[PDB]
Amino acid sequence: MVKPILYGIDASPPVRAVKLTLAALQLPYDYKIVNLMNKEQHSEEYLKKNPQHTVPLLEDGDANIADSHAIMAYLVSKYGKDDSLYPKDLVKRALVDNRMYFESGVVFANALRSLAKMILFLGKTEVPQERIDAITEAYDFVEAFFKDQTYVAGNQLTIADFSLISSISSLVAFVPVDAAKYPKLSAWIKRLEQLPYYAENSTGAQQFVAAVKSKPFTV
Amino acid sequence: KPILYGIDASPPVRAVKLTLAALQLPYDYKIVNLMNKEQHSEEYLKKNPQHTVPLLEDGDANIADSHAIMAYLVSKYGKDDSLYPKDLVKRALVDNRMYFESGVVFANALRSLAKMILFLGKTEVPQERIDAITEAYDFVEAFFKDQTYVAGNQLTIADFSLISSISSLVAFVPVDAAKYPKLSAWIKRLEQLPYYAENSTGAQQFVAAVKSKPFTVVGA
Ligand SMILES: N[C@@H](CCC(=O)N[C@@H](CS)C(=O)NCC(=O)O)C(=O)O
Ligand SMILES: N[C@@H](CCC(=O)N[C@@H](CS)C(=O)NCC(=O)O)C(=O)O
Repeated sequence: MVKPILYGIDASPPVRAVKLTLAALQLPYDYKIVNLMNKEQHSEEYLKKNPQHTVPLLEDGDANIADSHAIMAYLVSKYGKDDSLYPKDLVKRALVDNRMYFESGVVFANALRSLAKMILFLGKTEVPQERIDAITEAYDFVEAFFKDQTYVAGNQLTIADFSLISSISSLVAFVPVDAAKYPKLSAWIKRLEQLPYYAENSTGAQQFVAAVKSKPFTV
Repeated sequence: KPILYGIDASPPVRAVKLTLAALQLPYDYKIVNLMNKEQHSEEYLKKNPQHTVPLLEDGDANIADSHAIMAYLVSKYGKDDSLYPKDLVKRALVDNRMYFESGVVFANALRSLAKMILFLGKTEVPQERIDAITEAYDFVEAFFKDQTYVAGNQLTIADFSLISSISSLVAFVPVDAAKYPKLSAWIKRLEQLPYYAENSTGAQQFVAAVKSKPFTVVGA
């Protein structure tokens, strides 16, 4: 009976996407803190587990999986007692995959990580307008995802919603979501806030926001 | 036949083209010229509001994102799963490497620089954009260990994803074969595939487009 181990810290958006998924699956697991501020991802012990020095990492028995999106797909496929969260139908799965690849690059790499690195790590107090533009571009794209639908990848909650909420709920540290401009995006956030296990995201999202607010900058 | 929307110079388009060739799946190819802003036409925006390529239409289905498209293609049309294994541990590694490509390689290192130079008319590139490329090469060199592919001992769609972007990044930073012997050997391995010209043709066009827009790098 495998109980997996998750490595991470709650402030990290992709770690929170995996925390939401584990909670949705009601799957017990051990959680090991990798304090990124203590540069703990660069330890010799952790670099053996993950040469990319990133979190989250999941150890599942003898398996070692990095990347929140790979981890979430793996978790649902192995332990999911239905497949609503990651449907087996190929066209619907492709939409969930598409939305997670979108989160990986357009949201996380291009908008979030870039700006967070500048502010939280490099101590910059001025950032170019393009870093703010990356954020509003992401919001604009996600607003358009909804159409006549409730969630980012269909009419059911999927791991793509967990992926995208983890980062969008972090980006609001930099640019709050204008509810008038983004009504569908705002409603979707409100909907997810009502999940019984949403604190697996909101606690760390609030920590991320607090860390960002303590490092002011101009543009 | 499936329909693929793209242009050969685009890296993620070329990852899909490689996949289609590997699968021997005939398709209609519709060229969307990005330099002429054809992705912003009323008709293309209807098909894909993100105005991106590649886009695949298959019957009444629509799939965007090269990595989503490739996984779908192998799972739907592959005669076996070698290019995208059904085993969950093996699949997770392929997924991991494609997610890595999408963010660390494509969004962070390639698209950033290419948009600046090719589309936005900038000639001054911060040293940070060059650092983002060498970081990527360092990460990929480390994937191999004793294996010959990025996601295990057999060719997978993760190889097609990473070669499409790495073969474009050399426009900016040629791969030092002394520093990156495994990455170099892997490129040479893929170059042997009978259908590799589905990547090399457009990669050369990408390189040519970059050489036509001279730039300098700024920063210690
Ligand atoms: N998109 C990747 C992101 C992984 C990532 O970059 N995690 C950051 C924390 S938000 C990290 O580990 N930074 C530590 C480092 O790069 O050294 C995923 O979904 O897992
Ligand atoms: N994550 C996507 C990237 C798609 C993408 O950014 N495509 C570029 C071409 S390299 C594009 O369509 N640019 C046109 C635009 O954004 O308007 C994938 O793997 O397919």
